[PDB]
Amino acid sequence: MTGREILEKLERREFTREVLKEALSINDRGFNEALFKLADEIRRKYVGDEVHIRAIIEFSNVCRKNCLYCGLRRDNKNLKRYRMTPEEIVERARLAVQFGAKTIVLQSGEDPYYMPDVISDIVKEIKKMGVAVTLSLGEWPREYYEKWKEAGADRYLLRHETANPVLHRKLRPDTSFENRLNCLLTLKELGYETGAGSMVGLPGQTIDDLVDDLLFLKEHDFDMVGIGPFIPHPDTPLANEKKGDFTLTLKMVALTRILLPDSNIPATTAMGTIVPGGREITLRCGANVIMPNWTPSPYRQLYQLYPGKICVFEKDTACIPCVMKMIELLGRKPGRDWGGRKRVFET
Ligand SMILES: C[C@H](CCC(=O)NCCC[N+](C)(C)CCCS(=O)(=O)[O-])[C@H]1CC[C@H]2[C@@H]3[C@H](O)C[C@@H]4C[C@H](O)CC[C@]4(C)[C@H]3C[C@H](O)[C@]12C
Ligand SMILES: C[C@H](CCC(=O)NCCC[N+](C)(C)CCCS(=O)(=O)[O-])[C@H]1CC[C@H]2[C@@H]3[C@H](O)C[C@@H]4C[C@H](O)CC[C@]4(C)[C@H]3C[C@H](O)[C@]12C
Ligand SMILES: C[C@H]1O[C@@H](n2cnc3c(N)ncnc32)[C@H](O)[C@@H]1O
Ligand code: MET
Ligand code: SF4
Ligand code: FES
Ligand SMILES: [C-]#N
Ligand SMILES: [Fe+2]
Ligand SMILES: [S]
Ligand SMILES: [S]
Repeated sequence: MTGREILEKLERREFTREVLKEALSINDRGFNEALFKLADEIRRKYVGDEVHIRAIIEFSNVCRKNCLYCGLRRDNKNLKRYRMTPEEIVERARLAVQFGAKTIVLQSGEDPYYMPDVISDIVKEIKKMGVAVTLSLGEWPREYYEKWKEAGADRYLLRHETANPVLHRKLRPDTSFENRLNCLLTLKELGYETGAGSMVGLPGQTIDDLVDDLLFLKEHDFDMVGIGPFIPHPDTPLANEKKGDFTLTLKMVALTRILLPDSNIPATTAMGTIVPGGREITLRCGANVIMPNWTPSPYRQLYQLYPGKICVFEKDTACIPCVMKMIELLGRKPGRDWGGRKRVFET
């Protein structure tokens, strides 16, 4: 199909595998810009001009897993490990609420020390502040996810990473795509707003894999989708692999918006890392959420999922005002409420 025919089918919501594979395989600049324009317009029509701010506190870099791409993998001995205390986490969350954050995201390595009861206590304290709480702690038993929901957690971010089960198992040797999906379905059944999403440009990943990632996200109708390029980390087995391509990752964001028009889609930190200004571009091609770093020094510099992570050298209250300025220079508006998904039911 020509690029014009693909766009026509995308505008008519004819989301066949062939259409998605062709959209990802055409590299014509005119096609790409029309695709970005379509996703930008779909975003504006369904989710409006508000860009929702989710303040992230990366509260521990301890991890029991050994994912091949991740700088926090347990075999990396070239890393100072840290754990914030529950009081530090709660008071850091309070400072973010004082700065205007309406969602607090708690993210960590899979660190058993807090699980499940310390997390529940922290969540209860933060919920007293009248904000949304999102957890991103990895794979844990249903009993833990249930305790955290009863403590008040609203959302859970568990990126599916890759929908190809063979690749998933080789990159995440402790677990499987089957377990990852089971976790996501459990999270949805418990009432969380649930976030999935993948990396783009993983070693061995093909365009057919990316199409499957899109169809996976569409199949389960996730409330949030977090997408970013793979960035190789020197202290991992993938150190010598190529980084993911920014334009291809941006096309995945755009297609995700076109497929899931009312979903919440961040312009991820990784997008800001591989290309200067990458998050701002992504907010104009389908994304509607930004997640400023609210981890305090001296820990912020130690949460090294991939190298070059932006925000590391800024003062540690800098990132919320920075994204507020970003939203204004983009001609967008701050989110007024918690920014939960607002479903538009269609046909
Ligand atoms: C800012 C630059 C270059 C200026 C430009 O191409 N803008 C057209 C008007 C030209 N001007 C009126 C400024 C000069 C005319 C008088 S003059 O005689 O001086 O030429 C333009 C050129 C291509 C544009 C992107 C693409 O679309 C894809 C995508 C569409 C989304 O929806 C919004 C995001 C995104 C990334 C766009 C952003 C931005 O928009 C770009 C970079
Ligand atoms: C934390 C300290 C001390 C006072 C305090 O503890 N203040 C709690 C405010 C709680 N809220 C944010 C919920 C109020 C929102 C009311 S509002 O009318 O905005 O809806 C206060 C004093 C001055 C406040 C900044 C400035 O003002 C400029 C700017 C306004 C933006 O907008 C939000 C970001 C920013 C940087 C502000 C952040 C923060 O707040 C500051 C630092
Ligand atoms: C928290 C999210 O960080 C992403 N993540 C982890 N390691 C990398 C990397 N090297 N490059 C890009 N993204 C990564 C995963 O998608 C993970 O779920
Ligand atoms: C720090 S990676 C994100 C949180 C969790 N460890 C996961 O892999 O899903
Ligand atoms: S991706 Fe998450 S689970 Fe895997 S090593 Fe990194 S922190 Fe641990
Ligand atoms: S959030 Fe923008 S540079 Fe830190
Ligand atoms: C992540 N943003
Ligand atoms: Fe993220
Ligand atoms: S930042
Ligand atoms: S920013």
